[PDB]
Amino acid sequence: MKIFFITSNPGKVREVANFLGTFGIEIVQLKHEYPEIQAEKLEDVVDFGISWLKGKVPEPFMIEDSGLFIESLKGFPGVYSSYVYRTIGLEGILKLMEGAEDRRAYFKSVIGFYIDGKAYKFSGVTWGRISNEKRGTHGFGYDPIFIPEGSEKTFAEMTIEEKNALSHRGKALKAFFEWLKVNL
Amino acid sequence: MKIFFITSNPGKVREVANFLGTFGIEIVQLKHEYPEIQAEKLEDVVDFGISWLKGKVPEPFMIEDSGLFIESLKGFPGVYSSYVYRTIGLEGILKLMEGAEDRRAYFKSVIGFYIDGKAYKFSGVTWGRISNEKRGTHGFGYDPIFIPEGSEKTFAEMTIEEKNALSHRGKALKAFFEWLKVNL
Ligand SMILES: [Mn+2]
Ligand SMILES: [Mn+2]
Repeated sequence: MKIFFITSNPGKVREVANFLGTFGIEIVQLKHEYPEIQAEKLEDVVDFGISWLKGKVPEPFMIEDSGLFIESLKGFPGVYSSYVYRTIGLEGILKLMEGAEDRRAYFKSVIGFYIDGKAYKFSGVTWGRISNEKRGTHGFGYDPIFIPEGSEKTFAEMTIEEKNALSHRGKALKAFFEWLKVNL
Repeated sequence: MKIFFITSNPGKVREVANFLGTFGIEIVQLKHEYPEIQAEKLEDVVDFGISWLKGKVPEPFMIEDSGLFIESLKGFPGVYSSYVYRTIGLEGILKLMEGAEDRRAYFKSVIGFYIDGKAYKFSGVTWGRISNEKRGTHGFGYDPIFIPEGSEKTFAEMTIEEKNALSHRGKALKAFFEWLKVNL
């Protein structure tokens, strides 16, 4: 089936099309701007985004929101991971964490799917630590400094397949797929 | 005249009621949640906020949005100053600016006013530098580490009167007042 993915993030599109492609699902990206509200949880951003988008883009469609929540920084940058990456970047994060006892953190992803007048959400979380130096060229954003608990490579040192297997977005996708299998 | 100020920030209410009180204008705070969109300019946040609020709160009303834009950090934290203050705080800023050549930065404030079916905006900007240590107990947020160009005190070391005289919010208020005098 064909699902329109409303996003302007090339990275997210690669990981998503790739994962869902495996199961014969066609993902077509469509850059259509929508408002992402300031909120404490990604879920609120997804809900509002889908509410605003319905009727303005082709169906069925999906959108995603994700972020890196760092414990020592009280969940920061979290929901505003994108903005923070663009302004202070990885350097900005590493500097904020120089001599940080615990570099524990988690990545969260929320997928909103709209179809037949109804919206559904799927999420996945993955903990890890912030490396001390960048590493890798794959992925995007904070992938170069995030080591998912259960390995020694950063998201950036993994292939799309290797990432979707441990990543937060990988779990949201698995969850979202399970749902599709049972409803469509 | 009576103007309802939709906000949950005690600080902003004090500076605003105080300034406008001087001219015989009654400011009544009303905590009513509204969506603040993620955007590059405060003006966009104000526009969307007023659009959503009209019809849900008493008129006439105003809302404000403001932020600290630090040059060395590419305008960060800017629009998300509130969130950043709550998570990494002043310490987080100072750490990001240790050994920063230029500590130049500016505070911006945007006031949205709705009345008779129409919305109007007023803004004010004020440059300065980020001090090396906190200072003062007045004000709120980043006031303890911001020294407005043209003095040696931080916003926190000033009284409400002294702040409204140099502050970014003080200018938005003057602008907003000039407008009132000419229209009402
Ligand atoms: Mn987002
Ligand atoms: Mn705001």
